Amino acid sequence: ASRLYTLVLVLQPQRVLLGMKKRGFGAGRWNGFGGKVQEGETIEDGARRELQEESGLTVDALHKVGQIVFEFVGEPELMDVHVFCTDSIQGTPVESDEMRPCWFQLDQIPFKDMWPDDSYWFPLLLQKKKFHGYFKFQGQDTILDYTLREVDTV
Ligand SMILES: CC(=O)Nc1cc2ncccc2c(-c2cccc(C)c2C)n1
Repeated sequence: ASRLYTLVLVLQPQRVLLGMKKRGFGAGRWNGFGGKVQEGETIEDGARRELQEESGLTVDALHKVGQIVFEFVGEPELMDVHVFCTDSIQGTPVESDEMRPCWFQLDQIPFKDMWPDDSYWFPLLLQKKKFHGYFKFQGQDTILDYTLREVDTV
């Protein structure tokens, strides 16, 4: 009862790229770039594809940084999200009907307009730590319970 997703963070030494989602799941928040892994597709290939579709950027090197499972009470399917980061990209970010990308200085990450769990694991991401997390949500705004631990192997 878990569905595979990817999430990609473009993280450079002084800034991170986030995309304001205009519609659908996560609309109105600054998100990384991700989505469902397809049939016959590797998780990493899925991550590379989502980054291109949503941001217009071509990734070169992708690095595994975490796994987060999300539970929404009242929803049977868990999201099994494989989180990646990259500092090595081609292209310039593209604004589309679906997504408005913007660069943020690392001290100006807009956590109040991001998914609430980001506040918990972004600090780890920023310091190049790897992690496993689980967040139980009620609706899209309330974290009921969570676990988060650093790991050596994602
Ligand atoms: C920084 C960031 O994006 N954080 C972030 C936080 C999330 N929190 C809860 C559920 C999903 C989240 C997602 C997410 C992950 C993969 C696919 C999709 C559609 C979404 C909404 N991303």
